[PDB]
Amino acid sequence: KEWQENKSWNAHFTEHKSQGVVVLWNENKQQGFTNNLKRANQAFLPASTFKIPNSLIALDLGVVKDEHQVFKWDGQTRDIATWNRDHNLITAMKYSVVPVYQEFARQIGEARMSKMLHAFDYGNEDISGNVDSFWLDGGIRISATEQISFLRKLYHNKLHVSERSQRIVKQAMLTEANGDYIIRAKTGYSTRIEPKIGWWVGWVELDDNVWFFAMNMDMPTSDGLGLRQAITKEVLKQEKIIP
Amino acid sequence: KEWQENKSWNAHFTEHKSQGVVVLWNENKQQGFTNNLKRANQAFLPASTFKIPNSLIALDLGVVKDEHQVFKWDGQTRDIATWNRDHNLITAMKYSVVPVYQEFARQIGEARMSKMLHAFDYGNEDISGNVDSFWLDGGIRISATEQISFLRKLYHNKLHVSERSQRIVKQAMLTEANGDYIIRAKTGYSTRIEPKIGWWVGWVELDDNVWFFAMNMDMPTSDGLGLRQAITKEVLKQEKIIP
Ligand SMILES: *C(=O)N1C[C@H](NOS(=O)(=O)O)CC[C@H]1C(=O)NNC(=O)C1CNC1
Ligand SMILES: *C(=O)N1C[C@H](NOS(=O)(=O)O)CC[C@H]1C(=O)NNC(=O)C1CNC1
Ligand SMILES: [Cl-]
Ligand SMILES: [Co+2]
Ligand SMILES: [Co+2]
Ligand SMILES: [Co+2]
Ligand SMILES: [Co+2]
Ligand SMILES: [Co+2]
Ligand SMILES: [Co+2]
Repeated sequence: KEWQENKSWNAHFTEHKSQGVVVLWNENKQQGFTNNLKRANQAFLPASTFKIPNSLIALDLGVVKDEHQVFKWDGQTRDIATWNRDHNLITAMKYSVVPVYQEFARQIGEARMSKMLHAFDYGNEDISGNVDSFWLDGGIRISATEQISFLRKLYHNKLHVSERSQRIVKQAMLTEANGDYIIRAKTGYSTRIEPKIGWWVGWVELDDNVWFFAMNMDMPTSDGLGLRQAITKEVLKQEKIIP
Repeated sequence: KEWQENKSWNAHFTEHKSQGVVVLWNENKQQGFTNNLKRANQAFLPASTFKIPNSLIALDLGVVKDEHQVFKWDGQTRDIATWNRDHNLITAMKYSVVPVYQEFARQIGEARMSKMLHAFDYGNEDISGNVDSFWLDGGIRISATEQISFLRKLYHNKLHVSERSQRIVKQAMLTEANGDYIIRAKTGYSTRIEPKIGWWVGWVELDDNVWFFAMNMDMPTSDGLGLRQAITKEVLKQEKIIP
């Protein structure tokens, strides 16, 4: 996988006063682009972007039966209001409801977790730390370019889980759709261990191609979180991928 | 299935110089609403809304392998320019490419098609006419209320085809998605037999409920086609289903 540098995209980071990386993979051409080859390959904690593999494993093992199964709020009031209510896989992804995913992780267990992440070739494949938080403050790392490798397999149903688990997760990833494009993606925010960064990884489906993407950026406070999507879209617009 | 009448929705037809019906079903409450009870139960040719069951049958029998298989343009130039190109299941639904679905129907054949439509309880279950056009100018008829019953089964994976088939077709029905709702639906326009009518059928998925919809409206010319979605959405908005 060759990655071409296109530094012009820095204008969209510079302009919004930020630092980060966007990586793009054109599936038809089998060609990648990024504004920063080095940061493209730097490995960070995935945080809530871990919800993709975690969902896949939970489904494949039967921890999650289907996307309608309800995970009842455990009654503990937390900082984010949308977390304080019953959820299913679709809403748990949408609102990035960590407790629901920590419970999945505990049920998966560390042996099946580790074996699954080897099968997925996910990041550095290291789950050291708590079984229910390693992807937040444990030993797992993944780079932007590794997110794309992982996501390309998901897209083509090539991960070592059932096709059904893959289709369900790609349904749960649905973020936006209109008559020009479909975006399936997952955000994240790694606060718990420096450096604080925001992630957005996914792809955009066109009629006759797909463009995978993974971006991360410095995120000292929650106030810049909207820039994850906003900057990614600025780059997609520049590259004529979306209107 | 009980239906309440709500005549106030007629203002959205009237203001657009139109006549038709919108039928809504609230899944959590198991209640239906419509502006016109009679027309809600009046059965019409399904035209392009038949691509939903046709897709399901074609996938279940392996006539279509999956949503990436390419159906090469047959080289015949037709009125609608988007048809004169290669397609897959996703784009063939999106651009409502009749000739791709006529090939499906020919390969499915009369005997399996009839069995499938009985299994589906699809309208009057009658496939009289050409095997490659009966849903356009043959004997099959379905009402908007019957479209809802059928779609509810699809939603719940209860049709007598594989779960896989139903998931692929629901993916292909994807029309719009955002932070507030997802719409999965299919348009149609029945022109070969009077009365000329436009259809839009599908559902809207919310965080905690799903609202099914089926609408048809008189359509003397193609210049009114956008009203299908526009009127439906005005109903949806009036009922606070979407903002
Ligand atoms: C993901 O990275 N998460 C979960 C949630 N996701 O929102 S988003 O980034 O997908 O929009 C909030 C941010 C992040 C965290 O979970 N970070 N915080 C914590 O887990 C709390 C316990 N220490 C703070
Ligand atoms: C569906 O009902 N079709 C196919 C295409 N539909 O687009 S939409 O209604 O989903 O937006 C065009 C309209 C319709 C027809 O096929 N209509 N007519 C015919 O196929 C023949 C009679 N003139 C050609
Ligand atoms: Cl989908
Ligand atoms: Co390995
Ligand atoms: Co190892
Ligand atoms: Co190793
Ligand atoms: Co493929
Ligand atoms: Co109105
Ligand atoms: Co169900």
